[PDB]
Amino acid sequence: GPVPSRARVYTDVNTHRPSEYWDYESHVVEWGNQDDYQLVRKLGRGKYSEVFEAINITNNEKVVVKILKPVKKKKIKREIKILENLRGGPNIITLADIVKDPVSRTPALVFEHVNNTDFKQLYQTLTDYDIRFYMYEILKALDYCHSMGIMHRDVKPHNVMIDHEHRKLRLIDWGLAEFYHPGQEYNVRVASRYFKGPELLVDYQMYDYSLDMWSLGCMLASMIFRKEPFFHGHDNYDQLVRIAKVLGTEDLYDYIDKYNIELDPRFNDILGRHSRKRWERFVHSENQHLVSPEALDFLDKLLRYDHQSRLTAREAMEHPYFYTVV
Amino acid sequence: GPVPSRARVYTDVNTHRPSEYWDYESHVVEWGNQDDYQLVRKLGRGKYSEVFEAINITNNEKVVVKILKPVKKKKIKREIKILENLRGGPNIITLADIVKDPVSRTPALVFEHVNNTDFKQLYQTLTDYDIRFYMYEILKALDYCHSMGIMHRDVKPHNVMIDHEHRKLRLIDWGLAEFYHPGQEYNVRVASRYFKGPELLVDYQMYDYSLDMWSLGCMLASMIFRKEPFFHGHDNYDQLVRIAKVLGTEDLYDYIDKYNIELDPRFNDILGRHSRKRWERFVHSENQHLVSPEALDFLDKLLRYDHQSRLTAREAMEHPYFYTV
Ligand SMILES: CCc1ccccc1-c1ccc(CNCCc2nc3cccc(C)c3[nH]2)cc1Cl
Ligand SMILES: CCc1ccccc1-c1ccc(CNCCc2nc3cccc(C)c3[nH]2)cc1Cl
Repeated sequence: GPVPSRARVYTDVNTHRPSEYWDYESHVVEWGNQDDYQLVRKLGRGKYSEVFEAINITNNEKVVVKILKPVKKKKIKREIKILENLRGGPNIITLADIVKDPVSRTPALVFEHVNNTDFKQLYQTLTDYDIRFYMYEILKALDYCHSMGIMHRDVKPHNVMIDHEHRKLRLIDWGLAEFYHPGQEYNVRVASRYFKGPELLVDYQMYDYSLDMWSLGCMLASMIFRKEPFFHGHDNYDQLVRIAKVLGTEDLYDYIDKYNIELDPRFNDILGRHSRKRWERFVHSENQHLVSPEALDFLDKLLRYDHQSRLTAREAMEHPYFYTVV
Repeated sequence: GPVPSRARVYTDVNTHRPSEYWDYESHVVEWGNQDDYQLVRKLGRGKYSEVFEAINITNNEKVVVKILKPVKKKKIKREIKILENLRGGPNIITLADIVKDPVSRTPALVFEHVNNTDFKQLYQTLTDYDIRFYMYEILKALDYCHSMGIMHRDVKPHNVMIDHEHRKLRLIDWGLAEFYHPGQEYNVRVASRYFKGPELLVDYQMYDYSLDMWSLGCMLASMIFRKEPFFHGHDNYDQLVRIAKVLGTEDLYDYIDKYNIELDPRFNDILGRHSRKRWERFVHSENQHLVSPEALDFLDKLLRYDHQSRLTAREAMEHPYFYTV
């Protein structure tokens, strides 16, 4: 069978905590009355949910309301427990209330309001500094949640809300997040296709916080290279082929051999043979103003097949790419 | 109604600053992970907090962890905003971190560590110069926080930490501190009984930074006269009577008339009639080595009913009592 693996950081943080912290199945959720909130408008379609801007009628303050499609109660309890655990952490969306509408009884989560800037227009205005600044803000959220024994497992631009005017960033949608327990075998059907780490694609279940660092590397590459998404798979098997066209097939075999991973036969006719590309090959006139030796070195240290070799969020924060940020 | 009043110094310092500075209710607090700190032992206890000795495991440095009993979230936000605004100011306790334990989720504040010398231990070995030196250190903290538009509102010896060996002083516990806005009516249920200014006791809500100068006067009187506390009230109403036994009832009526203050009927049977006492009376063989004409003149200029008449922290720093520091 496969060789076991464990996180290089925060390995035993849940092991040394009482069961109340990580046993979400035994958590008692107190559902308040949603009558204190009036829905204003739809903001997005969540992930088995719908996100709204709303007004808290008791104080005239705007809030965000996430209405959950009750597909699995265990998953709702998980997201609530994680949100309660991380409540108030740096750059984490703040859970303010848990409510149900009296007639519908639909589970709803109430959050701190975020005034989302439309980035599809300011994507061209972004500077090298802005990318370094916001990448550091995401790293503060990840080092915090990882320290709290939680893996986000769905890091992607859609789950990062930015209020550019106030330079405020929040990591949202903790619906796929899980508690990290060393040696635990997790479901690989997590994250979004373009952001899935190689561990998920080769069905290596004993992954950790490092999965979020791969996803972060995908985001960085798409931003500095203005190539969205960076690895454009058309299905989960093709996704590994898109990564192999950049990282090469030699290092992929080294990875699968290191962990004694059995490669699915579906890869047989599609994987091929690919050279390891230089990161400099992706620089062009439209993106050269966001690229630097520091940025390419940092990206190279995140986008590694081997989940154990990737920088942790704390190591990433010490990289020279961030020497110019506060 | 009562006659309005405003501070003689730093009146408009908050008016000329954006709302982000003084609007603590809109401040976003980032609660870090307390796992970076290991609690060693309990140091001190407060009315709504507990102070523990701790170690920061990431750098092996001792810190102080103040664990807050979450009675009111608005008050926690206020103390944090004020500590962030004054962070690094002279003789102000330094907020190092804001954390919560993963399982308890109890708000905790992380401060610099102070090797506190006991208040009763140094008491007998204190010189006239030591009192002048440390009073000047408190004044640096007050003139600074007042300049930053903040009233401490709980000045007392328990909130002053001193490392005598290193001649280091810190003004602590900003849990009752508030932002000064000219014309604002504040809650009078602040400070500790013995240190409450007359304005609080007569329910005059439009007070300012001068409240801290009354409290400082109470501290200096207890030190130079070796009489702890100086105004020993047994309740908030009796506290005004104890001040009246020293300052006299004539000047108390002049004060309440000047500001058109309605005196609570609870004062009717207890206030009585009292002469204005001379400060020289409180001098005795056990305290004469810490008393001087300069000290009495300075004290007389702090312990005044009229909050507008008391010396400001800046004026106090220019007093002849400090010419030797
Ligand atoms: C300069 C930041 C950056 C650096 C590097 C790579 C990507 C990005 C980046 C680029 C754009 C965004 C903004 N994404 C918004 C996501 C989002 N809007 C919503 C509106 C309504 C509802 C939801 C769920 C929403 N969800 C976030 C990020 Cl983190
Ligand atoms: C009469 C006050 C006075 C007038 C003039 C000059 C100095 C002082 C003075 C001011 C402060 C102290 C020392 N107070 C210690 C306070 C204190 N320790 C703590 C230890 C643990 C926890 C807490 C909250 C603590 N809180 C002693 C003195 Cl002598």
